Amino acid sequence: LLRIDDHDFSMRPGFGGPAIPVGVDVQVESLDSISEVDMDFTMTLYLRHYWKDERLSFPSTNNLSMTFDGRLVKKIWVPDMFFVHSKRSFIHDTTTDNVMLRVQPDGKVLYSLRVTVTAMCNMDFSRFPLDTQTCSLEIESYAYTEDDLMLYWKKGNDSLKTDERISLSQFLIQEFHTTTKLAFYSSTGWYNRLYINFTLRRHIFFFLLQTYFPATLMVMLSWVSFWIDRRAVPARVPLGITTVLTMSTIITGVNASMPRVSYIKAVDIYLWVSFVFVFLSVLEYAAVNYLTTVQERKEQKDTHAIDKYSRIIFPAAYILFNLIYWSIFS
Amino acid sequence: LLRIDDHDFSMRPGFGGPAIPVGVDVQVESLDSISEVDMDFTMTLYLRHYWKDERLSFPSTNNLSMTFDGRLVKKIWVPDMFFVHSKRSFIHDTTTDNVMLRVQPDGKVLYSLRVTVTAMCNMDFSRFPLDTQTCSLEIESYAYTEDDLMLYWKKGNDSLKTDERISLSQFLIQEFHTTTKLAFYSSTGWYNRLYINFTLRRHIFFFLLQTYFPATLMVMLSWVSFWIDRRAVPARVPLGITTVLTMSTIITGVNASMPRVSYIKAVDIYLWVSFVFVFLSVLEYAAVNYLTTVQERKEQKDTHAIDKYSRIIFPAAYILFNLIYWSIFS
Amino acid sequence: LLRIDDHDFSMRPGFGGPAIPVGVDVQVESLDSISEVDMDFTMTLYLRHYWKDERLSFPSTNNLSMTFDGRLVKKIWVPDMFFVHSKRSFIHDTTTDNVMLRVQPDGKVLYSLRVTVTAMCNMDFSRFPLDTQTCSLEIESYAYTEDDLMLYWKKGNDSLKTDERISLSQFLIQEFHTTTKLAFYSSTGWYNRLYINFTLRRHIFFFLLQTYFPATLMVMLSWVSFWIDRRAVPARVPLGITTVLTMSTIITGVNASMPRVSYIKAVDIYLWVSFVFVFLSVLEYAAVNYLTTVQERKEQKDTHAIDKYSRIIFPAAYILFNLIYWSIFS
Amino acid sequence: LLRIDDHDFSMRPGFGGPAIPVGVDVQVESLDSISEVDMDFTMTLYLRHYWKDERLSFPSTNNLSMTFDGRLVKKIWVPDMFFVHSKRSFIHDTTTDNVMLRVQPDGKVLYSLRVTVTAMCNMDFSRFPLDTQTCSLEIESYAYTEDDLMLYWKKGNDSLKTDERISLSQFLIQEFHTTTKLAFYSSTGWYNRLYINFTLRRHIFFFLLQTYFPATLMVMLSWVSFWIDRRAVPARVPLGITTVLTMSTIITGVNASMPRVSYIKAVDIYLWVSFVFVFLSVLEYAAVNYLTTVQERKEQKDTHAIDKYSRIIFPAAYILFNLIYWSIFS
Amino acid sequence: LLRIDDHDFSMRPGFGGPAIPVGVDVQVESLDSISEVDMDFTMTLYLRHYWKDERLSFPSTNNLSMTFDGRLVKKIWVPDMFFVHSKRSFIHDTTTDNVMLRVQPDGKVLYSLRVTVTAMCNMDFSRFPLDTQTCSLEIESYAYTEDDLMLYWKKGNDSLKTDERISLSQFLIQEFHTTTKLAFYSSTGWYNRLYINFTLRRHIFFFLLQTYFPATLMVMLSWVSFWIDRRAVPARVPLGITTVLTMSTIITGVNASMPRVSYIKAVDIYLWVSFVFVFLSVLEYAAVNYLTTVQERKEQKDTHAIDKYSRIIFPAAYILFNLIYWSIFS
Ligand SMILES: *[C@@H]1O[C@H](CO)[C@@H](O)[C@H](O)[C@H]1NC(C)=O
Ligand SMILES: *[C@@H]1O[C@H](CO)[C@@H](O)[C@H](O)[C@H]1NC(C)=O
Ligand SMILES: *[C@@H]1O[C@H](CO)[C@@H](O)[C@H](O)[C@H]1NC(C)=O
Ligand SMILES: *[C@@H]1O[C@H](CO)[C@@H](O)[C@H](O)[C@H]1NC(C)=O
Ligand SMILES: *[C@@H]1O[C@H](CO)[C@@H](O)[C@H](O)[C@H]1NC(C)=O
Ligand SMILES: CCCCCCCC
Ligand SMILES: CCCCCCCC
Ligand SMILES: CCCCCCCC
Ligand SMILES: CCCCCCCC
Ligand SMILES: CCCCCCCC
Ligand SMILES: NCc1cc(=O)[nH]o1
Ligand SMILES: NCc1cc(=O)[nH]o1
Ligand SMILES: NCc1cc(=O)[nH]o1
Ligand SMILES: NCc1cc(=O)[nH]o1
Ligand SMILES: NCc1cc(=O)[nH]o1
Ligand SMILES: CCCCCC
Ligand SMILES: CCCCCC
Ligand SMILES: CCCCCC
Ligand SMILES: CCCCCC
Ligand SMILES: CCCCCC
Repeated sequence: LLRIDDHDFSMRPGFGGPAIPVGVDVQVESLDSISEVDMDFTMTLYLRHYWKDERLSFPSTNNLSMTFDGRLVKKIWVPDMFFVHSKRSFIHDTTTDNVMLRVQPDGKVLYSLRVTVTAMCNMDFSRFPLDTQTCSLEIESYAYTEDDLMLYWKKGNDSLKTDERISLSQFLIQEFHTTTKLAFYSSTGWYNRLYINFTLRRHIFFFLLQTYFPATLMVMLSWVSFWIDRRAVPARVPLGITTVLTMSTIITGVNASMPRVSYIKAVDIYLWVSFVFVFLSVLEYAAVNYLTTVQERKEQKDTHAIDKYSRIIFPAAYILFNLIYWSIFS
Repeated sequence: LLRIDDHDFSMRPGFGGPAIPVGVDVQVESLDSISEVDMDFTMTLYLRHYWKDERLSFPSTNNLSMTFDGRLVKKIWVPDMFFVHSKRSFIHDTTTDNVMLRVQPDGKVLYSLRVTVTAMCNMDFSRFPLDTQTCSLEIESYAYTEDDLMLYWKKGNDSLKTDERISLSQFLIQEFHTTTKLAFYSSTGWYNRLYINFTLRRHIFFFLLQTYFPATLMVMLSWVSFWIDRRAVPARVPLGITTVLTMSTIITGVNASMPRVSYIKAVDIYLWVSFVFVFLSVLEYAAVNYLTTVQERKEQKDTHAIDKYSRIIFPAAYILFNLIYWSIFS
Repeated sequence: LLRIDDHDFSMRPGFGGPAIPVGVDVQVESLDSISEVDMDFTMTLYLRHYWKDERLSFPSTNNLSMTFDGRLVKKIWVPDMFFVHSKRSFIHDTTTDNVMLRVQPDGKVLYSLRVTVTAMCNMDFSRFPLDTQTCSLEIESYAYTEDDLMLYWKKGNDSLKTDERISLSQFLIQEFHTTTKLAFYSSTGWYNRLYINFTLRRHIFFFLLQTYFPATLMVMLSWVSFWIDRRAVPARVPLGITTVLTMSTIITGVNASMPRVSYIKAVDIYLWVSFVFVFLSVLEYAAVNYLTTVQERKEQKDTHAIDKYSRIIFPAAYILFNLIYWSIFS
Repeated sequence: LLRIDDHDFSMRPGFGGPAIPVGVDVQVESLDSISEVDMDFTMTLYLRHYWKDERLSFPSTNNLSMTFDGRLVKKIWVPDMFFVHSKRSFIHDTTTDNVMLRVQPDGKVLYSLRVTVTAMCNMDFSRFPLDTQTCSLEIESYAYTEDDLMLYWKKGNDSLKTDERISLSQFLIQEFHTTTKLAFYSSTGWYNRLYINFTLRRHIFFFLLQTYFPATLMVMLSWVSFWIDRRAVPARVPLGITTVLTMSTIITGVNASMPRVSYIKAVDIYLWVSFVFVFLSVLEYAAVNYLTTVQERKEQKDTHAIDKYSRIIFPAAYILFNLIYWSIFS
Repeated sequence: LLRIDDHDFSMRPGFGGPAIPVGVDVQVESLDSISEVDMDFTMTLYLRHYWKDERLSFPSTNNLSMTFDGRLVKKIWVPDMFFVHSKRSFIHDTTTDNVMLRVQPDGKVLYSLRVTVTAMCNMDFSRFPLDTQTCSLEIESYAYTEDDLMLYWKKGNDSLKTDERISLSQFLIQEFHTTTKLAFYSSTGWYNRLYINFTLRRHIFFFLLQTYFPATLMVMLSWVSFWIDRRAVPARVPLGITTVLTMSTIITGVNASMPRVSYIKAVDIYLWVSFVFVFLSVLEYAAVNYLTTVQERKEQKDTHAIDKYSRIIFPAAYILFNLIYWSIFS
């Protein structure tokens, strides 16, 4: 039917003349996974192209598009859009190459693909786990410049669609929108680009329950030593060192759960402040015991004031620190 | 034999006319693995197709189907069914492409494949480990719409078969059934879909033995401190902090075994309630010791009632909590 | 030399007539690895085929087989045997496709391959680590039924060979033998199958040394508390709780080493019985202390009998449990 | 247009004559990851080639370069540069082979590629985590020697470009520069090589906070035992052993975080010196207790001098060690 | 130039006659990694072949070898050497197939490849970590027997070269040499083989520092209990159980670092002997306390001799065990 053998398809339509417009339509299917260590995300989507080529015109009276088996792609001219800043990608081939080709009698062509793309996304972990991340996906032509191929969205803001089943266990996805920008390369010239933007928000309940509660509980447990009688040395001494050991074990367990190795985080600040409080509580009893021993030795030849002042100083200081910490990071 | 070279197979049979019916028969072989972190399952199955094409008719007197070496698939028209919402898939090729082709003299064609499909499945972990999960697999044509290709099960409910060796170590599989639905796409039209549904149930003995028994044992061990004489401070004090440390180690060990990071679970509720009970038991002795010291100091210038009331309050409260917890989640 | 271009190889020899016998010879090279979580094993083997085809006859006077470069496989008819219940497989291609083809002047053909096959194998872990496992590998034709292709071993029991270097670090391999069975499919008919069977036995020294010795040592250490004077409360109390903590740490460490998550095992029974013994030993001293305190309070207004009876009850009970456990599982 | 079918492209231009100059231009896109265990890095870059071939000349009046669909690469002569000391590499093929081809009327050809390369890099971990690492990437022709192909940078130092988004979470990248060297092979001759060099610096805050602070805190906690009265044996004895246990747990936790298994590191020196200090502190109290017991036994038939001297010796020794350690490694 | 189309290359040179000699030259580039669990190593090397074929002769006056683009390999006869006992292998294809072809006017042909080979190697872990391992790589023809193809090293011992950058972080590589052997197969005949041998030695400092030092330190710490006064029961009792717990934690940490699961090792012997010593030290104090209590009870109605004898017995026994252990394993 088509006069494929009568023309050479190694050259774009309108070779040597003005640029050929190409439209893009995208439908996002699902998001597979997000890796924070490698800073990338995986997305599966449908890609569509629109253009006109008079060399594919065939005589017909129905004036309706006809579907071909997709094996003609290797013989006709096809746009070569590629994903920028991508690490790995492939096209599904079960049970065959997922390629759709529709040609109208007047020469309008529709081309579709189903691809999986992995792209990088820089993340900021300063406000972890309260941080908010933004990522984007870029589409650009490889060989043809702006003077030979024009790339634009088919229907503007209506060219992007999202499946209702898109969801993530640890993140909340919202605010899908599209924008365009012009890029420049030193050795080749100017190219057009297409962007797909979205915003990710992290759930806070799990991190709070797993991290902040044990530290506060351990601090309150360490606060108990201020009320036991100072004469019970074999009871006062082991409590502080056991609290230190338990805090060390908690810190060791928390670190192995989530690897970041980037910079300081608010969770580390909280944990180290709690550790410093525990250390000061441990030193306080040693100071009290030394003073009591010196006083008894001097007397030889009532509750101590240090404990009474500590019982007021420590809780107020911890409350002030909590208020400052939850006001700085909101 | 077949007049392959005398016809063009780039167009479907009955091109430009009514839709061509296609039948589907599926036999499930085995299930490989199920991942809860990525929410997907792997399945190996046999796929079969039925259709009629007069272009493949050959003269014969036996009126019986004949088998070909499968190399004719690349030359004749073949349906292009694909699996929806799939992450990765492939066709086995050992020692060759597992493709079967049978053509009857009147033009009836049988086509078979052996594929492995990985598909996503959303899971709810609110009732873990008592939760029950349901998953499904979807089959749909890619290029041809409803007006060009009709997809239906060959024998209705009898078109699905399961191997007797299908089993899972951690899950129980039951209730295989099939259903059909019609789907719509904005930019292409309507398509038919086929569904394969099954239900998964989780075994409870392992989780119970590994999680609930140690917590109850630790709570009962912490309950021992209510009977030791209050004068044995170097014996009463270390017991509570050691119980707290042991509970913390148990919680740390349990968390690393199964990662979910989705939302609150009943196991977390049980563990944190046990931790709160241990913390209250620790604080009770400190309160008793402070009251006893104050009483002795006042007297200077019998079993305490707090222990007697605690010996009754704590076990009854824990029994009530256990009854409520096992009645809410059944 | 061969008249390949003068014949059509899309049809089997003797098309439309009786079945064509095919012989199979197998030589096992090595076993790569065995996974208990996924229940599969990896094997590398040589596969050979024997059949006769008069279309490949060439005139010769030496009456000896000649070797070809293997590129003729894509042009001539080749059997399409596939491995049943396999997960993944491939053919080595370094530095080229490992294919051997030998054709005798009278038309006898030899075909060889070198493949790696991963196949599933159900395992029973009830008697772990004393369990014994059996696995098998299946070979079957895909497209041709029994009425078109007959599959049998070339020399019966002598058709299987094993390399002398086959060994496993954790398993003992023995009793290689072959057997045949006939299989049926509802939608296609009957097919022949070939089986390769072997038996695996697990080494016991490592598991014994790593698991059973620490539990017995901890039980014997907990038994020490029965001889210390009851008046040393700050020495008797911490010992039991420290033993409980050590046993909990040991149980946590053992579980992370080997994941099964299938059902109860004998190791779990042993560990939980040891834990129950430790718990009872802990409760015994609390009961003794309460009774002694009550007796002293009554007296105010010699070794206790409980310890004397426990010193006899506990070791005898543990010995009886050990005898029962090692008699049930042999 | 091009007279591809009129010439044989199995031979290089100017076959049998002088060498054909080839220019190279490289633009680095991003760095994916760096592995210290396997000592390799991953890089994604654009590769460009420049050469002249009169066989591709076509008549034109615009005197401007024209772009082809890239399918002509398989038919024309193309340089075969390969990356030396590479482990794995591939060319992206989504949605098609990322190949650009531009031919001017006079025969000048531009060829571009987009590849991902993994290359080895030896690292020195003696000064970890203060170490500084240097890596390089090598490009060399495979088949053609120096007498047949000349390789050089197109514009010298200006032939290398770097993207502004290149960054690493754990490393700082700086000082990109290029250099050339001549290599020799015994069995083939001489070849030219191209180098891309960069320097990596490691961030120190995370390692300091995670490693050095706990050790100093534990040493200072162990220093507390010098001030408690010597008569409190049940308080002095457990403190040292608990400090030893906590230090052992810290060392165990630190080792599992970062695997090197190469040689001694400064962190190990610091940790073992701290452990030795803790061990000496433990032994000091035992010596003091033995001397006090002997003195009391002799007397039967004031603060001890050992503690007074230790209170001065230990902090000064630790400060001296810290100064020496931070002066040796700067 | 070459008369490729005038000859059939499906048959080896000298078909039906004497064997055709083939030379092999190998240059090792680097070793990637060594896995002890799977018992295999990865190697990257250059492979070269030498043979003569009069069918490739071309008229020339320079009498010098000419280089071709490597695309002629698919059309001419090429040897099919394969690696025996290999698990996986591939040929690098960036930016193209790394194949070199040189043909002299008289018909001498040079063929080169760049491959990565993974091969198994049985290891003995009885003397770990003092063990020494030896591995080898095997090269053999697949289809052609000895009567059709002769395989030998081109220059004997000088046919093997090693890069100066070959190194391993955990192993020392030395003594590269080559040898040949003749192999036999029951169903095909005799074949020649080529071997590449090397020896690996393990570094001892890391294992010593990480394993043997903590055990000796813990034993010496447990030895402290022999000097404290027997009347300090709340100080003597916790020390032994805490030492046992610390030793158990150390053993748990060491095991998770290196998995072998093969047989008993010397490190396990050392650790279990240390554990037995600690257990005996724990039991000694219990025996002493029981004897002292019985003596006091008898008296009612000086240092004990057991401690005095233990202070001599234990260190001498440990020194004797150390001498025996370091003399048996040298
Ligand atoms: C389309 O969306 C873009 C980005 O979301 C926005 O800037 C623009 O105003 C929108 N256009 C209309 C017509 O609403
Ligand atoms: C077939 O099965 C479906 C779903 O299981 C059910 O709704 C339907 O009633 C069944 N049909 C018959 C005829 O039993
Ligand atoms: C061959 O082996 C099978 C299975 O091992 C056995 O049943 C059969 O008796 C053997 N045949 C002979 C002839 O020994
Ligand atoms: C170019 O850079 C190299 C290496 O960085 C340097 O040696 C050389 O001097 C530079 N050349 C010029 C002209 O600056
Ligand atoms: C070559 O090396 C082999 C093995 O290393 C050795 O046996 C042989 O003697 C050597 N030959 C010569 C001539 O040195
Ligand atoms: C159940 C979550 C508790 C979080 C407490 C946070 C205290 C700062
Ligand atoms: C052997 C399983 C014991 C489960 C106990 C559960 C108590 C709530
Ligand atoms: C060295 C192995 C000891 C195993 C002891 C088993 C006791 C039941
Ligand atoms: C917050 C980092 C503290 C580092 C202390 C280092 C002491 C040598
Ligand atoms: C720094 C290594 C110490 C090794 C001590 C070994 C004692 C047997
Ligand atoms: N992104 C387009 C392009 C062309 C090129 O040579 N490098 O990048
Ligand atoms: N699922 C069918 C289809 C066609 C298309 O363009 N997108 O999806
Ligand atoms: N195992 C043979 C076969 C054929 C088929 O259609 N399904 O299985
Ligand atoms: N690196 C070039 C080359 C050629 C060869 O045979 N070995 O290396
Ligand atoms: N290693 C050569 C060979 C040939 C065969 O059939 N099996 O092995
Ligand atoms: C940079 C914050 C460090 C806090 C140490 C207590
Ligand atoms: C949301 C449940 C929290 C329980 C804390 C004790
Ligand atoms: C089913 C066995 C449980 C044992 C608990 C002590
Ligand atoms: C080689 C340094 C060892 C240090 C041991 C304290
Ligand atoms: C086989 C050696 C065992 C050692 C147990 C102490």
